[PDB]
Amino acid sequence: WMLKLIVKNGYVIDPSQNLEGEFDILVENGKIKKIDKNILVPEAEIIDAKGLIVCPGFIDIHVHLRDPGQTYKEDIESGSRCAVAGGFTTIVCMPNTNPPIDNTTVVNYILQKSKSVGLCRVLPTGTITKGRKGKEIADFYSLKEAGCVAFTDDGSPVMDSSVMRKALELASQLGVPIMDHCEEAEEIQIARDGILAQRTGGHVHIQHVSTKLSLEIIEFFKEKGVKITCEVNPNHLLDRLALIEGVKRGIIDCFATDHAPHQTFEMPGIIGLQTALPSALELYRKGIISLKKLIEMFTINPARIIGVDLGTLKLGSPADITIFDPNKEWILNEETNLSKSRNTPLWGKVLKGKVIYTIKDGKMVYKD
Ligand SMILES: [Zn+2]
Repeated sequence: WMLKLIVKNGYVIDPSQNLEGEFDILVENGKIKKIDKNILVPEAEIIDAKGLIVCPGFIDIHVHLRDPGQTYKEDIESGSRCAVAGGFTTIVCMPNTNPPIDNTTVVNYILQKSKSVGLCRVLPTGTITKGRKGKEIADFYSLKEAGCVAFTDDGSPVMDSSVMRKALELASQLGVPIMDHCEEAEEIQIARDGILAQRTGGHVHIQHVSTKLSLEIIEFFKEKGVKITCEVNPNHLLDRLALIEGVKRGIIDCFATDHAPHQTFEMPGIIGLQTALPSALELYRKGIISLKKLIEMFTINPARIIGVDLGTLKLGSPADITIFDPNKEWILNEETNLSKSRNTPLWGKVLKGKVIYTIKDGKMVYKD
């Protein structure tokens, strides 16, 4: 027990604050006390981050932890392990559990398991409808009391478009976002949500986008000031061409893995938490985005979507810090796979860029 951590000698990047440079970080009592050149204080753990990139803990707003219900595919513990090894200090879990996250009991189980694992923050989402069934609007006042940070029906989508409408109405008084899509229909669903979003004032977040029209559609509503955001999974990216384009223009707000543990295979998609970064770094290596923007899409933008004050290194914030070497080579296989599943096309490829430390509330929760 010392209360004090110094991360010396790394390149700090904090897009939230426009901060970039060779700084040291003083961490004190869970929280960030100082950023400055050349720091030394008695009574502190030093971490030599020379050569490495130091930035806010990544946040991922789209993960399937499969818990309860399908914990052979994955569960809160192995999911949290994946997460911290991939530089994530907060993951948002989706409600297509069994039983589904539609009552406080399940919320409360998920928070409890979470505190016991100890590794990263898990924030619950609630379903939009009771039992995700499609008919009745769920109890938002109480699920948000209990700790839910978004509502979604993940893998049934509200076709009944006046349900979706009530969802956005209530979402907007409670100040939480509605998430949609997963599994010309895509474009029509996105335009419906945008239209419905502007009328209601509610924030809609689009979870899958696959075509140039959809991006243009979202981009249209965004310039009209509609509160509509979207994500792309960076393991996807290797018109798939226009997705790369929309990351460029800044139309896609954040990366989110849509970590999707499967045991049989033969939409369904793929595990992702441990490979997101080397993935996203490929775009940086081919010059599609800078390092600032790539960190932006893992930190502050996702933070802003689910409205939590994370993803910064503001003096005060919780010391949620990721430290990575963008140049280190490693291979996802049995040796290094921390997921209970195995389902990603990246298995056995050489990936480039590995997280070296993950710090949450000032405690080390992962070390290489
Ligand atoms: Zn999903």
